[PDB]
Amino acid sequence: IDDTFLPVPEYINQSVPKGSMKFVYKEEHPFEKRRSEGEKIRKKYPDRVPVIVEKAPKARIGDLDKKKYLVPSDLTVGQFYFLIRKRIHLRAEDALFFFVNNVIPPTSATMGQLYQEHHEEDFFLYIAYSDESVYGL
Ligand SMILES: [Cl-]
Repeated sequence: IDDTFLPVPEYINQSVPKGSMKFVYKEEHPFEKRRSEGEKIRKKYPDRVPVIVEKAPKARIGDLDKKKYLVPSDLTVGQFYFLIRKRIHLRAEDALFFFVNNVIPPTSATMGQLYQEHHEEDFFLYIAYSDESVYGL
């Protein structure tokens, strides 16, 4: 963009609050250890994306046993909703919301698309989940 204008998307890859979200996994694993494992795992399973899934702050919902997932890039957000919903025995009337950088990702996006836009410097994609549709509420 030197003869044309480069636009900025709306509410897509923004992270206005909290910046990069706070995660217990980051506090418990130092950065260089995470980055080293992220690089190696992207080379070993290039068709899969490493995802960290943790409960959002103030969320009222069952905790997740395993937080480290290796997800096929072609998998959509909706299928990931389906998978996480089963692992915590969510009832039919229980809601489930994902947040990536304090933003709800489109249900029709693939995990590879989210990875490319939101992966952090350790080569991991971080997803928080909640029973509420607003992060931290
Ligand atoms: Cl990808």
